[PDB]
Amino acid sequence: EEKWVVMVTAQTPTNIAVIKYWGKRDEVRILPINDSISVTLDPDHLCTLTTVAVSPSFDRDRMWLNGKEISLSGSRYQNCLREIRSRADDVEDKEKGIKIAKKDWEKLHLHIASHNNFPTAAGLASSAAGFACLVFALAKLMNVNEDPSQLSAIARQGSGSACRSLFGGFVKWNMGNKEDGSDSVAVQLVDDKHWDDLVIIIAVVSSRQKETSSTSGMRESVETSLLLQHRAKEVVPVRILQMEEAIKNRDFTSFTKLTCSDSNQFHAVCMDTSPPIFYMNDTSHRIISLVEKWNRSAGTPEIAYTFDAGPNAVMIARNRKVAVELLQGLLYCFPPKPDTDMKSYVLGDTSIVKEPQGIKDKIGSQDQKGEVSYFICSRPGRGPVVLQDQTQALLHPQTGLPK
Amino acid sequence: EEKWVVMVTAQTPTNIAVIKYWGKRDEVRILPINDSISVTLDPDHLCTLTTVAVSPSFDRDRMWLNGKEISLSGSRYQNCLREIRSRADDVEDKEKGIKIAKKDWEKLHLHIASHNNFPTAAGLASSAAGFACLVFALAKLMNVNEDPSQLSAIARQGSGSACRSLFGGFVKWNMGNKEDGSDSVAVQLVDDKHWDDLVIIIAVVSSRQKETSSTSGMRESVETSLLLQHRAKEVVPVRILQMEEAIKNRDFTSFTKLTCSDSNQFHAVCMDTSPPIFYMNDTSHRIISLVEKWNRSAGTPEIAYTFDAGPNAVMIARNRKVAVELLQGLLYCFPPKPDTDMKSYVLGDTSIVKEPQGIKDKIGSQDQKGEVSYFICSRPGRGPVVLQDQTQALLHPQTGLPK
Ligand SMILES: C[C@@](O)(CCOP(=O)(O)OP(=O)(O)O)CC(=O)O
Ligand SMILES: C[C@@](O)(CCOP(=O)(O)OP(=O)(O)O)CC(=O)O
Repeated sequence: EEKWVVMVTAQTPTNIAVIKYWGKRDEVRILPINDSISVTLDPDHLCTLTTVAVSPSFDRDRMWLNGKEISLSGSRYQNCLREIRSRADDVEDKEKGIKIAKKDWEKLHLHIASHNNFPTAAGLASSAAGFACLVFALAKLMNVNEDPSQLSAIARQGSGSACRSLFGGFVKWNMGNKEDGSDSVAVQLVDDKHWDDLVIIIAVVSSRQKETSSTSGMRESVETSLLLQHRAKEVVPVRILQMEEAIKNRDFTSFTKLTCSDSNQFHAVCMDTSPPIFYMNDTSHRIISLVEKWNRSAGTPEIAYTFDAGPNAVMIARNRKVAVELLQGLLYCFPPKPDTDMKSYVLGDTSIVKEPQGIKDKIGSQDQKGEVSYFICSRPGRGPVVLQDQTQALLHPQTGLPK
Repeated sequence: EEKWVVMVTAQTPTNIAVIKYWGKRDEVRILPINDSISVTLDPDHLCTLTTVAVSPSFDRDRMWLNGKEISLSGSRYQNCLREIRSRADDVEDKEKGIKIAKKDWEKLHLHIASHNNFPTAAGLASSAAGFACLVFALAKLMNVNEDPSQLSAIARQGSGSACRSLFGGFVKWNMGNKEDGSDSVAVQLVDDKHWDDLVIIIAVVSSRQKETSSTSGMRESVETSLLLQHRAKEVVPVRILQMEEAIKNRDFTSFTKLTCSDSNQFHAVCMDTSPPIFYMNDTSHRIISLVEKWNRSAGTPEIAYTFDAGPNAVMIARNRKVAVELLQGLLYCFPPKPDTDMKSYVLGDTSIVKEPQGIKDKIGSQDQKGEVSYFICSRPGRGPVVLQDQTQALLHPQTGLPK
């Protein structure tokens, strides 16, 4: 048998919902009970990088995540692979003498290696950027003839939030109304330049509490929370329309009202679940109080917050001057562990990190030390991209096994 | 002018809602948006003791709470005084030569002194037992001809939860539907003997966070929480009927499902408020996790929890053997501050306090020290009573001023 190896490497950003996805109506096709809207983040310290490879000499589909092999046996990987394979087409690399016929893909096995630049015990959705990257890279590999919105639908079957990482900027996942899920897809609302002033600051919060997974948790809520249905039918459709308008016109005050309140309502549904799900901790509450105080002592709002399925705070600053104030604010309230290199305790961006009483005004009181593990600054970012520089591939170009 | 002094002293227990009151439809008459149901606790370490006095020589209405004079100027005191005075009748103490004509009450001023046996910075509703006691004692003083249910309605105007402390046992506050509030009253569901097996354990949790008041908080929720209306119209009416049946038939499993879930849903509405209200802290969550684990590792439920407008946990044990296990459980997970007299760290009851691996089974892991300030054990209790023993009066029988 032949031993050529075709591979593709892609880099895919993560995203952060400002109007939240919580609860499915279909556990197999992954269709949600409401729309959601998110912001794609800049790749640095947040993206997932993935290399996919096909060879007639691979005996098995196999996958590696951050160095360790893992199972593709599960339904989420099995459904993406199946859907993308079924759309594979003729490929031909003439320089290398390789012709793959459409039918060949029914038997060619795949090797996938993937790397998450978010620290793994830090707590950010690895799944979102990850299934989006897999789908996007495989779609290049197999010459699938489909736009990002249709590819959205495949990524969605690996993880619901993954479908929103196929575009940059601000992205809407439409819940769709067809049974087959074909219209449950993401679409870009605006690109990453429309609102380039926003700066994002993630507080990765210390906690050893292991968090109920988003998939199980939201299933539990659909099954036991008597408030979720009312959220889904009567609250979120309206919030979707207001958030669209707020993004269109960069109304940061409307954007702040919506983001904070939809995050809080999502955590309210989690508390109304039986047994209750507690994703925020006392540090989380302390960050919200800081943000709400800071905004009251500045009249018009300067900072929004949102929280996913954990205590990590995501803060969104109206612009860079706010970001610089806030970052000194946050360092006062969340001083580090003793002997801590500030190069390690505040990742991202560079210019803002390199940069005071009038701030003590807006925050008030200092906290105990080390409630925060570290901060990450970022920005709205573009969508996924292919990497042509093979130095960045994670599979060996000849063995098809992890470097 | 004359200088006789007529006084009455009464002792009134506090109560604990298992189906929660949260939100008014009338801020003046204090009418709620849903029914509520509570359990009256045994008086020890929980009651409020009040002495009321009238004399022609008092120039002013005045009141003392735990030693300190306070203002009666506010609407809550002004509305109770006004309502009870308007129902005053002819009084006559023949031994002392005192005749009070109905009309005299329009001019006689009152002295009130009151004492809360809950520590004041501990965090229990002083208001509930307090306005109930005031109304109950004044109703005796002024010879009002009204049953506890009608007196309920007056206490309600001092504090909504106060109306439920006019009966022992399990008590329902009916939301009523008349504009004048006359049918918004409490009624006893069963007395304190019907379910005498229940043991109650209150964890008074350490926290310096000052809590948003119940009155302001629930106003904020009515104004900003989009889930509250659905709770009030569609969740609670059904829970009221199930909780009635569960109390009637001492179904502790149904009672546990309802109590935990209605407490959690109340805190969910608080989180859905803008700005959010956080009454539970990380200690609170740790107690819920202990209770949920303990119940799973015992099959049928043995312990219910509920939380009011603060982090204090109220636990309700199916019976005394459970209570004794749990209390050793709680001491393992919440060890005291160093050098702490266990006579001070666990109040109440006596027999159960005086009373182990097989329990390590049900709780798991130990916590840091001093997360709990102290525990209080109690039981379902009777309603308010008059004290005839003048040694217990808080006003001096001749000056009408605080001892
Ligand atoms: C709380 C959220 O982050 C939900 C994340 O859900 P997942 O995308 O992880 O769930 P599955 O579809 O089961 O894979 C809010 C959001 O991203 O919208
Ligand atoms: C959370 C609760 O304890 C509400 C207490 O409310 P208050 O009775 O204190 O409020 P006001 O009527 O304004 O005086 C739940 C309950 O007791 O039902």
